[PDB]
Amino acid sequence: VQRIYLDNNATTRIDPKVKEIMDPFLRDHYGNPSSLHQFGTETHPAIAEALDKLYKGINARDIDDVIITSCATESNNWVLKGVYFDECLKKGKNHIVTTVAEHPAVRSTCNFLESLGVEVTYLPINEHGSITAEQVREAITEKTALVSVMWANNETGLIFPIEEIGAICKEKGVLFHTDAVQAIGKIPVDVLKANADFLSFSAHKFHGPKGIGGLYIRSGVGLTPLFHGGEHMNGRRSGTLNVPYIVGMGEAMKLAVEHLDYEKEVVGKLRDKLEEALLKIPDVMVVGDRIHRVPNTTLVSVRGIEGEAMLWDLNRSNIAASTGSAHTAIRLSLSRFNTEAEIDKTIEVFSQAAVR
Amino acid sequence: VQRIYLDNNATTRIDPKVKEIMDPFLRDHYGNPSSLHQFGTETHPAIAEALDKLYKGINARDIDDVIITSCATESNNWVLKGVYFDECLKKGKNHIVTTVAEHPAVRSTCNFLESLGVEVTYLPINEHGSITAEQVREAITEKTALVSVMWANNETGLIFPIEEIGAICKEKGVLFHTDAVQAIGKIPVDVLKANADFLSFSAHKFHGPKGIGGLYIRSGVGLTPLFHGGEHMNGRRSGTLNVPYIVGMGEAMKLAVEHLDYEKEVVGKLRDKLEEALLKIPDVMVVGDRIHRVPNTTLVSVRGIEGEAMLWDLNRSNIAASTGSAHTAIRLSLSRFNTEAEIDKTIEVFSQAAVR
Ligand SMILES: Cc1ncc(COP(=O)(O)O)c(/C=N/[C@H](C(=O)O)C(C)(C)S)c1O
Ligand SMILES: Cc1ncc(COP(=O)(O)O)c(/C=N/[C@H](C(=O)O)C(C)(C)S)c1O
Ligand SMILES: [Cl-]
Ligand SMILES: [Cl-]
Repeated sequence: VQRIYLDNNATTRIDPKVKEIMDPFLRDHYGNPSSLHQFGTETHPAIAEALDKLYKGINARDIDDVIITSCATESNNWVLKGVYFDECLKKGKNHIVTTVAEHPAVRSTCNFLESLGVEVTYLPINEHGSITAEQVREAITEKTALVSVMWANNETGLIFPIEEIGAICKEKGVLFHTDAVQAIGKIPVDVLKANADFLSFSAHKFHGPKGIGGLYIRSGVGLTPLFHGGEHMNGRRSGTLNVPYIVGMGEAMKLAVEHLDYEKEVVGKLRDKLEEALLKIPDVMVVGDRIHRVPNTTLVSVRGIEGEAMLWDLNRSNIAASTGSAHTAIRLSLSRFNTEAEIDKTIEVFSQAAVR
Repeated sequence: VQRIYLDNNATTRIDPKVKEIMDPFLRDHYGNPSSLHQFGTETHPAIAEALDKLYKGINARDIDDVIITSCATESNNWVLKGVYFDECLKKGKNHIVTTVAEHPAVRSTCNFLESLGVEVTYLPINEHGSITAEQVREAITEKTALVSVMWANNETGLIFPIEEIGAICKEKGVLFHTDAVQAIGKIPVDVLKANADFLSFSAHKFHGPKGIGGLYIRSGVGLTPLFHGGEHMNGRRSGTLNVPYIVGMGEAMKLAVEHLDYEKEVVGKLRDKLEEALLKIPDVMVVGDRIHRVPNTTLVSVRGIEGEAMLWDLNRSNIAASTGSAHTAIRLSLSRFNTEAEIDKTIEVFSQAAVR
């Protein structure tokens, strides 16, 4: 069998250099970074270079934290539950603004915050398929604790106006969090440009293992731990370090940014080649704006064919894709690993499956 | 160089069968278990057998959860913060009882719960080096939400009276949590015998990777998520599955129990061989009871030599050990991998370092 992988917004294959760089921490360099003996101290240099690559990747500065969590889900839960006690209960600012595009755990966590009496404004998504920065302006009551807006949407591919929201946030003096999880590797990420207080990512969406992610925290800005115990990550997230994954995510991050041009030049081009052809066949439209999108994603609907049905069929010809809602549409999410071969084939296999 | 590893209460070497069983999930079986296509569905059987081994290892029953977390630290934070909203705020039972032996994150989390007005009784540790079940009895105000007692202590090796506390808890109708993290692999664990509502473990203390652990939850008993998003682990802990680690921890668990006799027969014997000799040289006593201890741990003090100083020196001769308080003492924590060779050598190297 020869399968075609087109589900990268949902997870990605660990890069071989990533797989390789981790291996020695699964073999012989197994000690606890916290221990003082040689087995501990050995791990130090490689953790440090890993972390370096992480800050380097998002343009964090030496005085900021990028804390290693066990996934973006953890990161996001930690921001929202954190600013709840720090700013909603204690500073009394009982409002958080966010969007409806936000992945479940963000929405879901907010939901639970309402259950404890938080006022949460869930910004509606427009016909262009986006949010506009001006919308965010409109919703910041000065008793607002936090704005949270995803950097790009995992369905549409659609990049939101993050740098602008950073401004609005700076100006209005409110805390800014962006879930960047579908931006890393797809387009450049600059926390500095973003006036982000808080930024989230998950390793597995840029060719690292599943089971690790990060939260960037701006220097000075504070966030009551979601994992108390305070023994690791300057006390901000206790619990023993996942050395292998950290070292991996480091490399993953590094490589992800190095391929940033290739993502735009080649992967985006492969996305347009796929999207062109598909769009040509009868009553098949792309959901949302086609202009401000991460390079690798396209979300198509075929009038009359349920998306769940299209996916089932595609699976049978060994092509892996997912569903985004619009009823439901097909989510085709490329990586640096797809070639034109696989694209051509996909267009063939799509079309034939369509008419049936 | 030929190094001797004696720090297993602080982390352990990933077993080669563990390392091996994971490898294909880092190579080619990389899909998201949640996806519906083949890349997702492939992972299913191996996750299932992994989970099987986990329940099998702690004697959980089909109707209980064993939820995959990203470490015991996560597990413990989740129990304590969970029962806080479920039983302290909502059912109004504003008391949690626990011990002073409990690892940091447990104590530390409780600490934060006091900051929100929880009444927490931190049971003192006796001269025998333990807790007595009767102590727990004494402290259960009927407005008590939870008792939390570690199964064995990570310093002394000392097993606490867990089955008895299970009784006391059942009788008094209060919620029971045991942090078992230093029991798995060292002695048999039975959640059933323990009338445990909640049980914690971390993979890396029994030859799995760091970065994964579990929380056992009894059927019916509920626990507001610490990771909202509700997409995974019957909604109880959202966030994408760390397939490799799960599959690994599975094997790790399996093997850990299979070696349970060998732990008692051989590793305990190696511990006594080491402990005997060390104890013989001038003014060196073992901290706490020597009788109800996990087989692999010994915690010695040498009057007049600081422990931190002994460790430094030992490190130089490529022997890795840690410190437990008593001022401070030496924590020597064996695994199934140590041989008599390494033990004899340790006694030599210890003694010589002592006189200096
Ligand atoms: C923007 C964004 N943020 C966080 C996540 C979750 O990553 P993780 O589950 O590994 O912590 C995701 C994962 N998204 C999956 C998807 O694209 O299908 C999910 C929405 C099912 S979690 C995401 O898209
Ligand atoms: C009983 C017990 N429970 C949980 C932990 C923490 O495991 P983890 O950091 O991997 O989540 C530990 C880890 N103990 C380390 C030790 O033995 O030195 C620690 C106390 C530094 S965290 C533990 O002993
Ligand atoms: Cl919290
Ligand atoms: Cl919570």
